[PDB]
Amino acid sequence: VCCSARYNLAILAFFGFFIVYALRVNLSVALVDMVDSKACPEHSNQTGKKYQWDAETQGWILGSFFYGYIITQIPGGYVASKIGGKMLLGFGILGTAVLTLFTPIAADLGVGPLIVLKALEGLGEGVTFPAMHAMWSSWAPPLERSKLLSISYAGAQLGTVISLPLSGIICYYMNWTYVFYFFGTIGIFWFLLWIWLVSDTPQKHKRISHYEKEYILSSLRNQLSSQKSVPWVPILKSLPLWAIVVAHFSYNWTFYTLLTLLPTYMKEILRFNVQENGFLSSLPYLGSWLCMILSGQAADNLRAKWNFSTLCVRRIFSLIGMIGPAVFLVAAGFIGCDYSLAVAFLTISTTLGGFCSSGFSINHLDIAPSYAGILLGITNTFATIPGMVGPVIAKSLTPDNTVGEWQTVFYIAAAINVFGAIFFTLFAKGEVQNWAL
Repeated sequence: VCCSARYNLAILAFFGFFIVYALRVNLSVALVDMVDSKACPEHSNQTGKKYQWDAETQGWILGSFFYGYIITQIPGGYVASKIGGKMLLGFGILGTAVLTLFTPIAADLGVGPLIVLKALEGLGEGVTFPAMHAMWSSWAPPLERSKLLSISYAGAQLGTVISLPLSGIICYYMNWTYVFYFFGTIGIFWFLLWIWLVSDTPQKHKRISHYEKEYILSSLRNQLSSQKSVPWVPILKSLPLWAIVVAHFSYNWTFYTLLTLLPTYMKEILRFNVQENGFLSSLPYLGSWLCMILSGQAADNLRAKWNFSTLCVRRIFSLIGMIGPAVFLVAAGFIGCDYSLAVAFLTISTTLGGFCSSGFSINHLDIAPSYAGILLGITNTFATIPGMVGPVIAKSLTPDNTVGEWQTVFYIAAAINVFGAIFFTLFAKGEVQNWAL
């Protein structure tokens, strides 16, 4: 029932991730109005002051977020597994939402303060995904993980879906600064709700029913660890974890391509101006969100009714969500000058990538539930490298900017995706490892 305690936590986490991603992606679409301004046959007021920022300054402003996001992944996961994930997640999203309120001031102070503000946002926000895994490690029954971790993380996709047009509408009807204030006060209200309505374990919940707490505890009974000391050497030497690391790296490289280079491909080759309606940039994330939810529910229905193994379901959904994007990404390079088919292939790739919300993205809990925060921190410290090294690759592989070099970039993305999917399918596991007991 949606009124349950675990599902209420899942809904509140959905909204938390929604708000944090809406805060993250609102700068790229509000930066256009705060700065001071041949393959296809060229298909194709405001208040406040404008800053003179070239492309390099905007790139360093936008990309400096991940340089803090990559630092507090493993420390955040460790602290979350030690003390609990509620306060870590709440205060991370609160730091993101309260630093946003100061962005109109940090901008006017200079590029230095803006880069520092984005790095502080990254530092505070890097701890939210490991904290959410370390929270579900005590809340999600083993046969309910694909549902809850899909409803929880589906906030990011709807977060972008809502942030891209709504922030533009706010910046059109009003000043550009009113984006940050609006999303910041919304994040503050969500933090006020999160502190009140959630607890980091079912035992520490003050409203949970007795039968539900007993159900959750007896389901997670035979999977929790009794070491109380993190086995770093078995974790690092475990091949089923490096399988998730390789898969997650490959998937984040492929989606960095699909969601940063492909809209740039349609601008520099198809001349499409990807939005062209405002909502065409949100449709891919919308399909991705819907597919995330539906694939989580389908994976859990499989594991519960049809008696599929956990490993078999992880393999199936990872193979789908990592070969679909690659296959539809290779074909997107052959599209010539058809902008509509390019947007269709982008949407089909981003939609089929929602299946991975029940693939490797949950396998951190299936192989080591009591240490899922540290495992997700480890797999996210590697997976945020494609988001920051990728730009160098795209800028060094397209000096002439022809269709051939873009096809080469798409081939590299697809090869990395296929290698990641095959490596995961080969070396992944779905049962709690012996070092996690």
